[PDB]
Amino acid sequence: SNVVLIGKKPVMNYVLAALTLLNQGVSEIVIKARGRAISKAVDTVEIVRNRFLPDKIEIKEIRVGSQVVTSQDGRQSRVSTIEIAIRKK
Amino acid sequence: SNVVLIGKKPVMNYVLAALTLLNQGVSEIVIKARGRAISKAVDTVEIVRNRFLPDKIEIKEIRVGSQVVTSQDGRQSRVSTIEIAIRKK
Repeated sequence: SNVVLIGKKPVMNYVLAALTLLNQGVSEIVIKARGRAISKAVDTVEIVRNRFLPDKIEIKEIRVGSQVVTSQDGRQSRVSTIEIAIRKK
Repeated sequence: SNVVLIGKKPVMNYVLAALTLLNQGVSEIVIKARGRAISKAVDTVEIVRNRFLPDKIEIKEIRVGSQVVTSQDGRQSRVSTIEIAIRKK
């Protein structure tokens, strides 16, 4: 996989899921999120690179975008998305 | 000024400020946010380019980081940071 999808749980869950992949071979992982979760996704990246693997992880690419969404009543809208690819320095 | 700082006000506020600079002449503007605002920052950029300024705006750069916050009781904590640079293509 190599992808950590940010959801509703507390940050820790995701930084751990992230560290697990890294500290398990995979040298590049991607943190993905949408809507308000975008902040946690960034938090996750920072916590990982700063509090657990200082100077051992770099950000390869960040990508933001928009995803179309359809509600129960059929109306459309968009939610922002983010994709942060990080790897072992 | 060229910088649009995301605060607690509704998105449209910042989108308007951003579109102003762009329509007002400025070639490249920078949207900044910290913590929970990060989402809104990405939202502001997406709403500004897609929708409003069709195929004319490009994301030149996205920077992510952390900043310390001593605040009260000097316990100190860290907050996530995001910076998005966009310009007319």
